[PDB]
Amino acid sequence: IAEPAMIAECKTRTEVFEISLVWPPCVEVQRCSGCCNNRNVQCRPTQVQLRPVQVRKIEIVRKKPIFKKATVTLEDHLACKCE
Amino acid sequence: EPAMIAECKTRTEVFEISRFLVWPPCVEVQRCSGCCNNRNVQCRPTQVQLRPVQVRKIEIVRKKPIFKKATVTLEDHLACKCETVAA
Repeated sequence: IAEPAMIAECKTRTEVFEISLVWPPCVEVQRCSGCCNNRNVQCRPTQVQLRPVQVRKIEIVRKKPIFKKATVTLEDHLACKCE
Repeated sequence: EPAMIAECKTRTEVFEISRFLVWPPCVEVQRCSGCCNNRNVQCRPTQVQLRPVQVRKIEIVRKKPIFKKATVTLEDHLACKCETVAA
């Protein structure tokens, strides 16, 4: 029936990041997720990256439907390591 | 091409284990994440599956460590469909 547990080996995993209405709200971005043996050892990033994304910047202000377009830079995580 | 939405489906996540070191400190389980069109349309599970797993509950005793076996029970998310929710 029950199988043994397997460590969440530490690598790049997909995460859903909501932006701070927009469209697209949230967006998919990489991030180190995972565990290290010696509990004191910690799993963190060894190379990050920047990818700016264009965003529809809707502007529903004073009875003025006047949307815009912003740019929001994302932080990806290209390759992690426990340390 | 600018930013596009994160389809609402299921992507794996790591989930920490809460008790006495308990190896594995954390397993990957599958969870429902993503977005929708309205502010009150949420990416929610449509079927979950309840899977048990074995963990070694290491307790150090007197001058020696024991390797107690134990079954935590995880919850996998198998489906997902943007749902209607006053929210």
